[PDB]
Amino acid sequence: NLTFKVTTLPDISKFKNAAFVYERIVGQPLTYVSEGFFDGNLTKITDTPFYNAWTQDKTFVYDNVIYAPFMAGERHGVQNLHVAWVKSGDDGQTWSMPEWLTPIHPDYTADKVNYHCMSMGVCGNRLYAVIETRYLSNMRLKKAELWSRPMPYYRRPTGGITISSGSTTATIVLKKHGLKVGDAVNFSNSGATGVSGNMTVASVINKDTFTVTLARAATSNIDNTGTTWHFGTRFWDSPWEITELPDVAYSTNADLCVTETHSFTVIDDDNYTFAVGYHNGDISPRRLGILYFNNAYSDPSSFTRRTISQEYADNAAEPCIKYYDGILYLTTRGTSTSAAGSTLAMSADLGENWNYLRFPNNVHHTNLPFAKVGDYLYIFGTERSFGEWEGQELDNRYKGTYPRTFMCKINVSSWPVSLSNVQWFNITDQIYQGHIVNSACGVGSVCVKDGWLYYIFGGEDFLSPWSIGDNSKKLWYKHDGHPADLYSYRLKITEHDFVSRDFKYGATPNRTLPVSMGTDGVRHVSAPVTFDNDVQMYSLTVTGLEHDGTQQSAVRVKLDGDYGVIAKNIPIKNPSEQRLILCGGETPYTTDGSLLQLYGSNHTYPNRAILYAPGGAYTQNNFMPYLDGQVSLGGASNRWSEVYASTGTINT
Amino acid sequence: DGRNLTFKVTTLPDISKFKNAAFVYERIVGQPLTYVSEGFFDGNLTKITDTPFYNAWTQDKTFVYDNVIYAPFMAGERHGVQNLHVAWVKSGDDGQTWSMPEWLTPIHPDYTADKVNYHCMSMGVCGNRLYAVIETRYLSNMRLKKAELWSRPMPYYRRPTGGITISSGSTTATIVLKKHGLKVGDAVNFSNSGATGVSGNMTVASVINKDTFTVTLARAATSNIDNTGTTWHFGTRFWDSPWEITELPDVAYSTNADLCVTETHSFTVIDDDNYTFAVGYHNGDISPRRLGILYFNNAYSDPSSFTRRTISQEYADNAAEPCIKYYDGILYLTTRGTSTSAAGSTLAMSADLGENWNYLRFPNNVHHTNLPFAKVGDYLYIFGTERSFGEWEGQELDNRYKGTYPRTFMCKINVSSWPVSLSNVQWFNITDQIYQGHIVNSACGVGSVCVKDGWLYYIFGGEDFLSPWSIGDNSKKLWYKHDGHPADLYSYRLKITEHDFVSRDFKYGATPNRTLPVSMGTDGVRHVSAPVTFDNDVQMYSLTVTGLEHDGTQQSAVRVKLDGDYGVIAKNIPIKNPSEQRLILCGGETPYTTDGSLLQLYGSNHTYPNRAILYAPGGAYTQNNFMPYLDGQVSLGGASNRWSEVYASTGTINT
Amino acid sequence: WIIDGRNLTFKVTTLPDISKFKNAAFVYERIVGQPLTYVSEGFFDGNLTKITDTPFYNAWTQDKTFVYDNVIYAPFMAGERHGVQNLHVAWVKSGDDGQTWSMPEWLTPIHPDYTADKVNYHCMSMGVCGNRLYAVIETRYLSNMRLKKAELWSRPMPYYRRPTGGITISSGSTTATIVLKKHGLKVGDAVNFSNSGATGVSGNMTVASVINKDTFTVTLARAATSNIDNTGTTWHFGTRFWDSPWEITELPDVAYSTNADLCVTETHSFTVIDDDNYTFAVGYHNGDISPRRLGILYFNNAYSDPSSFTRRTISQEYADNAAEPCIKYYDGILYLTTRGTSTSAAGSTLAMSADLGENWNYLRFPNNVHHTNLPFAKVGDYLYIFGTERSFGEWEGQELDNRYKGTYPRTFMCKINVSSWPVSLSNVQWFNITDQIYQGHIVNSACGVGSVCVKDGWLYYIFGGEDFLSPWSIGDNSKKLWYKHDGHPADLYSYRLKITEHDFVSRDFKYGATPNRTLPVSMGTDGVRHVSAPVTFDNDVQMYSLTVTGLEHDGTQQSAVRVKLDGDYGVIAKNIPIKNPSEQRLILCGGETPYTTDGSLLQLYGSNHTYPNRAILYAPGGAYTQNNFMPYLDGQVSLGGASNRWSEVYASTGTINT
Ligand SMILES: CC(=O)N[C@H]1[C@H]([C@H](O)[C@H](O)CO)O[C@@](OC[C@@H](O)[C@@H](O)[C@@H]2O[C@](O)(C(=O)O)C[C@H](O)[C@H]2NC(C)=O)(C(=O)O)C[C@@H]1O
Ligand SMILES: CC(=O)N[C@H]1[C@H]([C@H](O)[C@H](O)CO)O[C@@](OC[C@@H](O)[C@@H](O)[C@@H]2O[C@](O)(C(=O)O)C[C@H](O)[C@H]2NC(C)=O)(C(=O)O)C[C@@H]1O
Ligand code: NA
Repeated sequence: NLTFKVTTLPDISKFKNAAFVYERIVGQPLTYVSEGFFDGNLTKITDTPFYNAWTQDKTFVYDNVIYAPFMAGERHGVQNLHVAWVKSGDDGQTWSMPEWLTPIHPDYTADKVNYHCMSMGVCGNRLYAVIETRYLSNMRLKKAELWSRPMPYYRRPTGGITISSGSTTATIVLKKHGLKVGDAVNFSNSGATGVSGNMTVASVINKDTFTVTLARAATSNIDNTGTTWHFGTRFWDSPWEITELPDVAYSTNADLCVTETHSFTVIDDDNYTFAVGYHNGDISPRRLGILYFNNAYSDPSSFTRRTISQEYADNAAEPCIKYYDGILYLTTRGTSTSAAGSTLAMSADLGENWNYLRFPNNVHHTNLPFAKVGDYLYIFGTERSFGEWEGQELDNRYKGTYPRTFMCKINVSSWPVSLSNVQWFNITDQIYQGHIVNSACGVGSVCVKDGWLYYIFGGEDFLSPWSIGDNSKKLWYKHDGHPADLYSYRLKITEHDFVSRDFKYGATPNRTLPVSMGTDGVRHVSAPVTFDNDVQMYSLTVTGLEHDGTQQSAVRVKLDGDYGVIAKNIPIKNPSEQRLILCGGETPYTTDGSLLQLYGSNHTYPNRAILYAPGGAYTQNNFMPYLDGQVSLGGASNRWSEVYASTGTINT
Repeated sequence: DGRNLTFKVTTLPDISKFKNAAFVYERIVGQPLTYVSEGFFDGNLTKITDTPFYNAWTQDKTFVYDNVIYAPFMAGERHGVQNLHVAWVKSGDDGQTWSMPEWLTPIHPDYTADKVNYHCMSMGVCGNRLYAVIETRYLSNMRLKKAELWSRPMPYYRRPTGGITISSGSTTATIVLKKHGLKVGDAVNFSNSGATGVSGNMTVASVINKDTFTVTLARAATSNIDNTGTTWHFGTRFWDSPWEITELPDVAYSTNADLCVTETHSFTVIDDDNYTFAVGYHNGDISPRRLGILYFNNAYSDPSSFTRRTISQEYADNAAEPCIKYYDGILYLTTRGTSTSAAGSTLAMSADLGENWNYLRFPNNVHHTNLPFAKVGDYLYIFGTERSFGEWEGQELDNRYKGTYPRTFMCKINVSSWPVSLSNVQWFNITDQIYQGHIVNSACGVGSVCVKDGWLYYIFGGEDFLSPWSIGDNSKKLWYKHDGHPADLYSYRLKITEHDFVSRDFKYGATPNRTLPVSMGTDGVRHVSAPVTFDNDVQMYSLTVTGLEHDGTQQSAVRVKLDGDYGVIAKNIPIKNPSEQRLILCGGETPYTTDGSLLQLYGSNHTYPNRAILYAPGGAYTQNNFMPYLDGQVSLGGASNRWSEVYASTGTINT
Repeated sequence: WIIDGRNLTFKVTTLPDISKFKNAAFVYERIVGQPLTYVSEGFFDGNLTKITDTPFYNAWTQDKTFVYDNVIYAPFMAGERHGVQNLHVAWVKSGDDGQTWSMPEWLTPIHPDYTADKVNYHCMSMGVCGNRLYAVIETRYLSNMRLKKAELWSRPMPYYRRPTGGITISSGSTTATIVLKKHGLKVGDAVNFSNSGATGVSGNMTVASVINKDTFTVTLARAATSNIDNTGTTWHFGTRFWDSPWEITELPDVAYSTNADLCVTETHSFTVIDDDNYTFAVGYHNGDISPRRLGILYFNNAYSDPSSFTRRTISQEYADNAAEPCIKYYDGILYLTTRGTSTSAAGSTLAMSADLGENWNYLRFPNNVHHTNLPFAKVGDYLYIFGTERSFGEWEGQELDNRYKGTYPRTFMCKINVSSWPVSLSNVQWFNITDQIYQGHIVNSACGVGSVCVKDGWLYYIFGGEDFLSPWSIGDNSKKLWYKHDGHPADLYSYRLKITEHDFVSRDFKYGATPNRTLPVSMGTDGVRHVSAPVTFDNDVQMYSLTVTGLEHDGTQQSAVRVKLDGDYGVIAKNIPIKNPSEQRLILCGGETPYTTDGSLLQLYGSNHTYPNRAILYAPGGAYTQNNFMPYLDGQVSLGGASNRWSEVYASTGTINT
């Protein structure tokens, strides 16, 4: 590669392996790369009409799978919002459908709050997340809870299962299991009678040992020494451990206030020591630092606030934090174009004391997620709209623009003397749509899997949400919905001593609603599906016919609600026909079955009802007029032929 | 590495073994064409629709507006207007990815009664309004019954300062908004106006001038209002605005060759502020042909007023489907040639809005394709596609009824001065498409060109080798049978200026989630987050109707509604045990009386055919008079089904 | 890239940074004594595409791929595990030279006796002969995967012709004779005609008789009234593949047996020897009973005699520890490769026969190639042969299986000159051309088990790979439900390799469309998504509300709108309310809303209602019964009650019948 300084940007697309240093704003050089300069490329990873944004700062890799958690909503607020993730099982080439991790808050309507999250990661084989409850009205933090589950994982251990005759307690040795009482697990081929299939953790003895309860007592002494068996957690069946974090909430007291929790890093995996970033950007003087948890497994409510110096917390927010080899690294977001901005900091004593390096030129509006690879920090940020990156530049909103994403690479083999000469590289450009002031661009997160690093972050497209227009309600299903979606910049960070794993995708996408063309020539959908909105269809047959050909005897339509309504719309063609016909046979004719016809108010004879039952109409129970002494049985032109009763005297 | 140089070869080499090279080759003696390797042009092809409809004919409707690229086309089933919608797909990312089709016209309201439907090859934007010539054509023979100019305000956003005034006691608010393009009745939206009563969704009440309109307040102002100094937000509501629809006199088939119109095609603006524009047209039905433009001097104030301006007969003979574009006082035009054995496509220009033309015939009888183009700097970039392989060259015969790889071509004509001749025109084969082969018709080409910033787009048709089986089991041309129709759209995106920015490109690795947006819920089930209408028969294993919305609000009333003149809920003949056939309606959760009252209607196949039985442990009641339908014929009880006792206010039966 | 290797090969001590090279290859001994070659981008003009993406366990193209009338077919099985539970034989297809691939189409239904007999279908041998599709459709036990029986299934291929002349009818006859060369049709096959120029020969018809290879008849709806001969008329013909019954023929003794000479473990691979005479071969082996047998089933004329075949085996030396032959016939020579079944015994062998499988010449691959079939095609003088290890590091001879953790198994290709048949394969050069993923949470791997086909200047190795998303069989999904979580990670890939000069401008495109074939959606002028195909949901559906419209695409509105229920009986029921259980009831309405001002109503109250289990009929226009109306029990049910007296009773006779 080669880098040189230009007075004007050249035709960048013509070149390879080149980068151009250019001062768009005088005195603020940035470097613009051509293709081939870095071995990195951008992939779009969500494409839904929700406002999908804010991976900050939650990405992680676990058991070969890359997780990109984010929030799927409709605006910069918690209206209709789920904390969610998408995942990649192919090193970031393709990404799954969004999965909601939080439900809509149970008190959404009553208390006008909903969930939110910017801090999530894995520690000691458990997922941890700071799930915040925020007000719909003003986005203030009402309270915050640490949520945890055992991660989804698989083990193939040998031995370690013992049960005494007469006991219902089975003891299971499983190193660093990370389980808690009540967690859901599964066993196969255990070689220990009664320890099989789906079970629940009954007790935890130590880091490597737990118990489960058998349905019935063992009738011999059991020890599966020598037997190789299979174990899996059941993440989706395990109750979340939910622990309120005291004083983590909005407050008008500057020393209590928390604006956001953000970022997560493990200090000691086996002892559940980790840190969560936080700041107060609501009440001066600001505070920014970490919440340090000495042992989140045994004491999930116990943490201490460890802050950075005031002059680096001023005009700052949203620390990204990562621990490596005894050193905790931190970057901040600057909150003003006209004040000193983002800072890089490190601590060798778990946040009690820091060394600081300010980035020059008031880096602002972006968090700066990063990873350490070898001797370098790879640090990324994205401006919200074109031309806002440079210090002192004004916001550029309300028109469509191409915001720049930047990366720098800082050698920390020893702590740098200064970042005055930092070289930011513009590595990709995104789109800011422009018809609302808010931008989803950036607000990202960095993770690493083997020889690839991922900066996973937001960008938009030029299709308007029409908030100003016919969609002030921000309905995602109207027109093009919201243009905020996620992208992944995947950068090579080590030698790739293997032949390519890459592929082009040429398949029919078939996970969201899996369709196969049947031998009947019709599309079959092979998953249960719930439609959250109004559905119309040309005709409906309810089949009771499953995949393997089993035909149910009872075919069912069920209605929820306080009451169910099956009704007949006013006809468009011939309103005088209006009626609902319920049929015991295949067609609405008495040769095929009994029928009940309920006529509507538009019918020629409005609101009549007629029962047709050639085989006889029967009532199992007493049959009466609703009101006493008012309703006739038969009529003057509709006399029953004869009345049959056990007594021939009418009771008056 | 050919260093962007060109070679003349006796036979085509292994083109995939080179970059930045082009090869001049005469497949047909005397008719050289140039074949490019990767890299010769900074251009690439993207497939932009993938639906089982017959999706074809962007000609000549594409446009770019407020950063979005629009590719209008027709989605139907054949070369005809059966089942067809005028539609578009759009790109919000410079042509990398494209939206679901949106239908712009409904099926014609008189489709069945009058046997006609809509059609469009002319659409564009003038003065912040969408304009289209929406044709009504006969299903039987495709003849043009009538044509209408349709317009709406474009979807757009503004952020103005000041300009809203209201006098005390008035219900009229006056809105200054430059070049608004609105008409009375158009739908708009306001936010943060700083003017009481001017807020949310409103309708244009009157238009005062090009820069000023009014809206009507729900109640009279109680003071003089002027939002001077206030910055506010404005948006049109395109989809809520009525179309203005204007019949175009004599734009229809006619046996009079001076009236007859075969097709309207292409659109270009001459003056945006004064709504002056032209639409291409030709008569290819009645000799002598006519070809030229419909010129509208002011389509805003007088949408029905236009004049015909034709090219000369010499160049109208054997021609059709003019593409027209206006730049800096000059109207440029290309034609489609209609015969392999007569002089073909012509390039022309007019400095007087079509009253006179300067002509340049392309050599070698270019035919069967329209030639859409754009001017960029001193050059016209002109594109065309053969319908099937080997048809491009003059005098070549049609090559249908087998699968082939038709070539797409581009030429680049320097018009800094008008050329002396096109005899030396260099056509570059820039991409190859597929013609499927099992029907004579081809959707290849029939395209359109538009430009956004440093990219030009040729958006056009191609097929694939999957048969529609029109000869086979699908002569009805049902799109949902087998693979439907192979016609879909493609976009060739070509760099046409310096790109002084880092790449905006990305690879698409997302789960596509716009057509039926699905998320996996915390319940472990797929949730679909949009209303959906199924236009065909649906079957399902079981159904629960929930009344449960996204935010968790649960409706008290859960509803199943049936349209039609009458609604039928019926029980098919059982496959396993026909003698059980019955429908059970239940007031509780299961069909047992411990859970609720039940009505069972037995079918004709039941062991006890055609019985009805009502189960109501809490009592069965009728609010109204309850009678036999026939008089004197129906029994109440029976000899072995006696009521225990009868209770009535009078003990005398009325005979 | 930094270094242009200029298509040269380096011998290296350890693999370098391969992604920094183009046009380069590296010979490396991961295992000492077993060199393999690793390629950078550009070394071969070949690239990988993912071609299925569904949550089923989609695997085993082996060895069924083929190209017909410009379309590439990739048949496979869509199921849930290494077994036939819930499984369909299926295919996906490409109409654009392998760039994009269709939704799966099920070719076999679930076996009609799946529940009663506990068996289901399976297939590893399929192809085209004489314009018909042929497949050996196996019936296997769910419990142990043994082969119960096997059937030869065939249909005419979907095809189109544009002939001239050839249709004759005698006056007075209802038989039309159709000349169509090598039609491949059988009696009962479904066809379609257009523009025949022969009265009565039009539209959808059925084959009535077959006269010879080039001639068949159809029956007219009425007798011709003149002598008809459409000589000089150009017309149109299509088969109707999907409307033609399958010809299904049992293959005697192709089944599990404890007799080593009858036992068939699998039928596998297909190749045509003579298209016009319907001579073809199907591979097979017995790997269940020692001594093993491996070879071909040779069908001399499958059209006239689909049940007639002979077994032709390779020598015991090369059948031992072997399975799953891939077989291909070219220019009078039949080539065969085997799968090796042990890492610690001599493995895959390449063989050729000049006499249709009676005698073979053999070449053992060195180093115990095992666990993979080796599909191939011949291009010029060379066989291009492909295989994939099941998990990383299993390829080399003697290496142990490496399961139960996620890994990146290697795919390999070699190129063997068979015009000059080698003396030995000792110096075979295997190239690692792409790497797949083995997910790791179950022992079984879908990687490989592939098939090779060719279209013009491109060769396709179409085969399996996984991804790292677990199926949770150990976890909450031991039932292997595809619709739970991410379903199964097994899906198909196509490695498309340039094999001739490409003397044309690129046909390639990037895909940037909204995928819209599975459930075709358009945004309507009503601002709602419309789905433009019939759809059947095989699982439970919930929806917020439902309107049944009777309104079709062209705007035609049905007078009768229909909801129908299958089953023995249909149930429409009211669940227990979550908000206010005391309201529980179902309201059936003749008008649009549940109020008597809009229509008659029948209200059925639930057991949780304030007044449990009542039924009330509201009929302001009068309630009528056409038929006799009676209590179900005799002498037990009252008509009216003490506080619910009818005003007056009207009957033709005033005496109650007791
Ligand atoms: C991946 C998977 O499905 N694993 C399951 C496993 C498999 O079905 C496998 O084929 C057998 O290892 O079976 C598991 O259940 C074993 C269980 O069915 C029997 O061992 C069973 O176990 C008892 O429940 C018990 O241990 O209390 C009692 C019972 O008498 C006994 N039945 C028989 C015939 O032995 C397993 O291996 O644990 C469950 C896995 O989910
Ligand atoms: C692709 C396709 O739809 N092909 C059909 C084809 C075309 O509709 C077109 O009409 C070409 O002829 O029509 C086919 O049917 C035409 C047939 O209905 C008429 O020829 C009709 O048929 C007779 O009844 C008959 O042959 O028995 C005789 C009768 O006089 C005649 N009626 C008229 C008005 O011509 C075809 O060409 O076969 C069917 C194709 O599916
Ligand atoms: Na097309």
